[PDB]
Amino acid sequence: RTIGIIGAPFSKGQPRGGVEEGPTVLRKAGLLEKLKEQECDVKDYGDLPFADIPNDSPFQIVKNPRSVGKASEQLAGKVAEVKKNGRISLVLGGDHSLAIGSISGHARVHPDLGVIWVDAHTDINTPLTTTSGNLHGQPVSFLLKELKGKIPDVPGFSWVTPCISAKDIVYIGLRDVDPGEHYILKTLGIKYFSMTEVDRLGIGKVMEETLSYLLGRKKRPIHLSFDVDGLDPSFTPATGTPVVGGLTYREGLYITEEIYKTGLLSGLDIMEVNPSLGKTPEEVTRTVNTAVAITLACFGLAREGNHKPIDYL
Amino acid sequence: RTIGIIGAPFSKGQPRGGVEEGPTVLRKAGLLEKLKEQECDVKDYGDLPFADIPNDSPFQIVKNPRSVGKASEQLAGKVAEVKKNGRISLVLGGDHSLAIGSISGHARVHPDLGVIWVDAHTDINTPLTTTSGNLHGQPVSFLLKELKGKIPDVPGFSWVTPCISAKDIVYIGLRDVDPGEHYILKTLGIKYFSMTEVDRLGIGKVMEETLSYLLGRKKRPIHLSFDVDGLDPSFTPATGTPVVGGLTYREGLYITEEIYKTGLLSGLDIMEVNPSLGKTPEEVTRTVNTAVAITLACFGLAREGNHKPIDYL
Amino acid sequence: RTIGIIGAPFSKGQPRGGVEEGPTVLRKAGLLEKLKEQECDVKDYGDLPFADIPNDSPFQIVKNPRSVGKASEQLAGKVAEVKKNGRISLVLGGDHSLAIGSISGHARVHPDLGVIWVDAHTDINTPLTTTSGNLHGQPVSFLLKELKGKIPDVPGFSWVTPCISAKDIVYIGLRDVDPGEHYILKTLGIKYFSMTEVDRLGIGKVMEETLSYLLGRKKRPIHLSFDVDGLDPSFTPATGTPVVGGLTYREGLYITEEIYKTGLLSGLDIMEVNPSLGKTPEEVTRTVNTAVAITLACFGLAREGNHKPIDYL
Ligand SMILES: [Mn+2]
Ligand SMILES: [Mn+2]
Ligand SMILES: [Mn+2]
Ligand SMILES: [Mn+2]
Ligand SMILES: [Mn+2]
Ligand SMILES: [Mn+2]
Repeated sequence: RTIGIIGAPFSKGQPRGGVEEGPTVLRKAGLLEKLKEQECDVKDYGDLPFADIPNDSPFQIVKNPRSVGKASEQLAGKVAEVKKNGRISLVLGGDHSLAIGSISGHARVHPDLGVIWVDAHTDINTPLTTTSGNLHGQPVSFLLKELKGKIPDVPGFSWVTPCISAKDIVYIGLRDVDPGEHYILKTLGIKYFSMTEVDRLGIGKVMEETLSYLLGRKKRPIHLSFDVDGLDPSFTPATGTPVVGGLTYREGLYITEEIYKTGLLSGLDIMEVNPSLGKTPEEVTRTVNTAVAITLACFGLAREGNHKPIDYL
Repeated sequence: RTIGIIGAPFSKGQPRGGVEEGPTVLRKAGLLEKLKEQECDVKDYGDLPFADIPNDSPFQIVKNPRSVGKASEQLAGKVAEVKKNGRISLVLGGDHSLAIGSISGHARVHPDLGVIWVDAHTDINTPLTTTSGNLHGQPVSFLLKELKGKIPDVPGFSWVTPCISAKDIVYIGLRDVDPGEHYILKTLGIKYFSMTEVDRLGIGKVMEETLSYLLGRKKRPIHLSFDVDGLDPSFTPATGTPVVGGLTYREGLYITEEIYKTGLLSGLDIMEVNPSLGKTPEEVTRTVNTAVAITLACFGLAREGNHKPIDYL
Repeated sequence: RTIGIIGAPFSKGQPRGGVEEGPTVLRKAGLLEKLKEQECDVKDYGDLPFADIPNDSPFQIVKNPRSVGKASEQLAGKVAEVKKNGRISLVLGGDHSLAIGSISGHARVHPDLGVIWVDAHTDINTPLTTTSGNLHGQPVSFLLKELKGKIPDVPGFSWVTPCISAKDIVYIGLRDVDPGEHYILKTLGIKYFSMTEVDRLGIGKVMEETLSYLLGRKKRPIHLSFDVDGLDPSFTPATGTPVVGGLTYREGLYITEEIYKTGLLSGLDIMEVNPSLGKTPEEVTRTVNTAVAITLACFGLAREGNHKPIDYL
């Protein structure tokens, strides 16, 4: 498992601004140093310098469309080059809008990618169904093919090309879904495991089916888009859209340890960590701490232990 | 799902007095407004004016027997009229003693009702087995038929008529059961899932069996008597008899979402919420918040999402 | 279930010193009084007077080897006499080093004993693999037979005789295992259920397999070595080596209730409770409280209730 770290300090996908410090604070926790403490080749591509777009009025309801649209365009080319250097792209960003650029760039080199989206939300609103206008809640809407012809021409997204069908993706962790989003869900037949299915089936079976549904037919590259608000806020409090009744720390770790085990992880997003939203210095370290553990799990660290191919006795 | 809200500000089923404010504080959280935000017809029958009975000395050990007995008599007729108006009675009360009046009134119109009792306690003490004398811990004892001839003549309960057998009921959440209560349990063969069975089987299977045991033979109206102390106190702290090792928020939501799905919910009690018992303004809002979510789940709100029968695209 | 309480106020198995107060503070919680409130014969053998060994320099990296070694030798003879008086030895100690003396003494009278080790760690480091030198993280290494000839001659342990194979033991709760320890695990084929297997299988199945793997062939005496850091620190915070992502309070209770039910419990250790490590008086009572509940579960207290062989009606 060879990683390719990409800093994406972007926040215009939503209101609150501290999420652009994510790349920074995660790096201080020692992520790159801990990844190396393992069995991976870590190559830091730094923090993408996101240019400022002054003139960016809302498109109807959409907010900062040219800023978000250009930030993904920028990140898409980055994830593409990294995948071209044969590396698991790691997008440490701000808000989830960037997911558009990640899934896009990742797919350019791997059209047969599968997407597991751990989130408390489906983030599948269209520019025409969103009531918030916040784009970090619409990324999935720009990526799905069935939804082609439903997504209007929004300034800053003409470079977009829906790279995934409604079947190449599974949601895990849902607990705050809008009416229109739920309609798309059922209507497009998108496979998902909300907190209800997790409660009923157990995180064990949940992951069995998820990986079975994406890798059943054949094996394919996998993209994990992890929104920290997927886990219960008692675990990741410093995030913009917390919702109670979330995935436990343990469950969070189980999902990724299982993903790692497929040996099919290709792309990973760790999003929505916003330090300035912590009510205490501890809630910050706690949110960051859990973000880093989730990541290490993605690249090898196992709870039962780890050991090199040598004789320890 | 058509509801019939009934305010039952009663506290004499136990010592602590703030539980009579339950109806009030739940209403401020916006319950009636949120129920309407859904797919239900909400008709508020207000807060039952519970008359004061000055002369009500204890019956041996039983405390405030004429006060509790009359409060249930009063509520029974209320739940009966509502069920007669074809509505799911919602009893927002104080202590669990009132359950006597709810199960009674509910049954008058539906003798074939099934009872699911989510509680950390069995509340099945008799006036002769209770060591506390608190009636909010004896309600089940007055309702069971097998226990006919075991329950002495207590002032204020001559109007009582045991409306349910030991089989028409299932306990979920048990973790603090008295010796005598456990004897009745095993002796009368009452079906239950304590925190041990929940741990072993999973809340998924637990609900599968519970609904299977009550609806196996045939379908019948269902009465959910929900004591908030059923959930772990980290979720509903403002309550009189907290016991650690309880049902999670998630599990609490799973139970009701499943109950709603039967389309057989007929009666619902949300009990033991006592604001004055919160050690902080937050523990109050947290207990109320969770009480309201539990209720909405009972009438439709699903974690995977909700949407009207229309085309959202 | 007849118990034999043994106080083991020892802390030299690790750095922090407040763990030797464990015996004391657990006794104040009323353990002996609560055990009696049940169906057991409680005989207190008091707090072993652990003699002070001034001259005890480290052995290479091993720390306080003669102090730890002599404390186990002392406790081994104690657990042996108690088992000889036909009683379930209860070792309320400090650090986990003492486990060496408990498993040893216990086995002297029962060579066919089975060991269930609830811990966040495997505590199977050798004096040659440990990087901390702390012996409370090496106890298992002195007890296993396969590891005979791998454990150097350490001052204070010449009295040791490996009493268990790699198969007579099951680990439950693992989440912080060293490289060398993981090598021994896989290499010696030790059966274990880390937090990953618990997440995947459920504590129900976990206990099914554990007891099945130790009692499959035939029934045998069982030794439960319970390290409080096995449970999530939100449950047992006052302990020296906390690790997040642990066993819940509920799971902690399920493990022991199931163990009790085998009727095969013979030896029990309740370790690593360190009051002085609590950041608040509440974290102390919370850690102690949970330690006592875990113990009562081991001797009978059930969450569904308990009752004598009499007619309560
Ligand atoms: Mn998101
Ligand atoms: Mn989210
Ligand atoms: Mn109750
Ligand atoms: Mn209760
Ligand atoms: Mn240990
Ligand atoms: Mn440990």
